[PDB]
Amino acid sequence: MLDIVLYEPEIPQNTGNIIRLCANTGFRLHLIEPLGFTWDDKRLRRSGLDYHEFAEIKRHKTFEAFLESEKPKRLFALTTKGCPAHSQVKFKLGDYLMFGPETRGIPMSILNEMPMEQKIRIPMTANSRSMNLSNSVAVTVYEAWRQLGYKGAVNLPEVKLPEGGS
Amino acid sequence: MLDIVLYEPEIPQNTGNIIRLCANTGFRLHLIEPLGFTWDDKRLRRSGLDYHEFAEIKRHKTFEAFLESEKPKRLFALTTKGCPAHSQVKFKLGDYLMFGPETRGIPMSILNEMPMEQKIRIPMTANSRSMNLSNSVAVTVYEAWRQLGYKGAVNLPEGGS
Repeated sequence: MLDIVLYEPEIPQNTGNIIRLCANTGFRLHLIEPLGFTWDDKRLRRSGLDYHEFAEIKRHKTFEAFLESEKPKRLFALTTKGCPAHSQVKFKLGDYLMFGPETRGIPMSILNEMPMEQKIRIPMTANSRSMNLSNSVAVTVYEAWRQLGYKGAVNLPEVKLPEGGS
Repeated sequence: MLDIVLYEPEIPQNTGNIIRLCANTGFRLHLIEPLGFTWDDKRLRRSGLDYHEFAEIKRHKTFEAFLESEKPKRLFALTTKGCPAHSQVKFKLGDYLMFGPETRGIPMSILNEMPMEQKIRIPMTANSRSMNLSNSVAVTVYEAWRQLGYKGAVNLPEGGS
C-alpha cells in the first residue's frame, strides 16, 4: 500500500513492532539514519526478528538522501504541531508517512517546509501524555489501510467480486 | 468513551501501553485476573505513567465477576475466529471491547456464547504473523473513537467517558 518512514528511531522494540505491522499490511518501511540500535542489539535480535528480514528494510543516510531517493508524491509527518487528525486526511496511492523519534520530535527545519495539511496528529484528551511510537504507526497505518478498503487482506468477509503488491 | 477489557494480560509493557492509551482517549480499562504480573511490577508502575491515571481501573477476579459487575450492554471480542473487521462494526455507547492474552486466545467457552457479528478481526495480508497486543488495542480503540467523532479530544481542528 503506502510507504512508512521512521526518522532516527531510538527504541529497537518499536521498530521490530513496526516491521511486523508493515509486513502484515503490505506497506513499505523506510528507516532514516542514524538509528539508536544496530543488529548487534539483542533487544532487536532477541525479539524473534529474522536477520535478513531486518536488512531488507530500505535505509537512508540522511533525510535529504531519502528525499532524492524516493521523490514522494506527498510527504506526511506525525507531529503535535500539525493541523488534521490522521483519520481526516484522504490517503492516496503515492503518499509517504513519516514519524519522529521516541524522545524528540521531527526537526522544525523539516516540518516548516511542509504544508500544514500534511502534518497530522493522533487525537488526545485533556492533559494527555505521548503515545508509544509503534502504537502511533499502527493506528495511522490501519487508518490509511481502511481508506484504501484494506486492499490485500485475506481475513475479511467475502466480497462479491475477486481482488501480492504494495 | 467505551470500555476496554483485557483478559489475563501477560506482558506488563503491553498493559502499561494500554493504560496510557485509555487515559489519552478517555476509555475505561478493565483487567481480568490473573495478570501475568504483580499490581506494582516495576515494568508497569515505573513506565512514566502518572499515579493519577494508573488507577481508576476496575480489576476483576474472574470473567463472571466482571460480567455481574458491569452488565455490558453489548460485548465484543477480538478473535481470529470472528468474521467482521473492527472497522466494520458500528460501536455504540456502552459497548465493551475484549482482547485475548498475548500468547493464547480468548477461550472458546466465552467466544461460543457470542454472536458472530460481535467477534471482530483486524485485517491481515496472507501469511501474516501475530501483532503486538497493545498495537491491536490501540488500532481498535482509535477506530471506535473515530466512529464516535473523537468526542473529548482537545487537539482536533473543530462527557466523562
